[PDB]
Amino acid sequence: ESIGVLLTCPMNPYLEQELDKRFKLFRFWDFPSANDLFREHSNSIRAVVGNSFIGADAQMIEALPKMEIVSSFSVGLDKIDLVRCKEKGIRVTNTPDVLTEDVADLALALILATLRRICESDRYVRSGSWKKGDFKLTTKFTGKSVGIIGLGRIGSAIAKRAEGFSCPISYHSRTEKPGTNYKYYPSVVELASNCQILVVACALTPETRHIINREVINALGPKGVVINIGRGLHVDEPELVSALVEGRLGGAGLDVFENEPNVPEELLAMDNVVLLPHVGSGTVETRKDMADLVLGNLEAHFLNKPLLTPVV
Repeated sequence: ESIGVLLTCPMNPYLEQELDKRFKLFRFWDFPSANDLFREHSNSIRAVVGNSFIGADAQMIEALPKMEIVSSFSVGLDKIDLVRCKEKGIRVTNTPDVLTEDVADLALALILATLRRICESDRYVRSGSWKKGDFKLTTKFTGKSVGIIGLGRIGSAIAKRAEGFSCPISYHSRTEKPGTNYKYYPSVVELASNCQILVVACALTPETRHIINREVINALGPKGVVINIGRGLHVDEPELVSALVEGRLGGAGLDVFENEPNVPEELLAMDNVVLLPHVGSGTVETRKDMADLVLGNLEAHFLNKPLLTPVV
């Protein structure tokens, strides 16, 4: 029913419209600052709907003492104080599985767009330069070694697609995953040294922050490409730009950045990089599935029914 729900940012028009219809919706951006909401409706909010941009941090959790559930429009939880949520009896839900296919599809697209210079080729035709001569030769994808940081649902989905291109697959992190034929590497530097396409597909934790640093980038080398579909903090972003400027890294296919929607100016002029505005899950089909899952978790919670996709 008309229960107080806080929407952190304009995630999705259909989700926002249903929240306004089923619940008592508070739009976080209708308040000049966060304290304008906290001072006026501290106890009015029983649910928070966030995403990868604004979630539920320690300050927000403590400023809303009546909060019962965090329903995230995301698979990632790096914007939610999960441990504090468990301490205060707050449920948290996300949207697993429903965006695996689209995010894996975007990783494979960035690999092809970087290796085959498709976005550069498109600018080549539309600028009229094809009348002068053939476009430069590019780099073959089929058969190239793909190393995946994180063999979860999305990482395993990327590997399945690369196998159709006859790609050797290796992976890294935690403990060796059972039931895979991919090559396990106990370190990222050894994974990067033995692959030409390095895919970030892990969760953002203090452990995985800046997991692609100067040392891993130097191990990747000028014949390698970084593919980041995870979080911008997975990569030491000033080091990635520096290595691309100096030729220590071949290219980069980047969907996420440190301070979105800001993208470093140096990357804008490079032909060996492909830059997308965080479109991993941004399809009509997936965003509808994510929206219906967030609504399904809120409904089940406030009806005292078992949640659909709980994390804690």
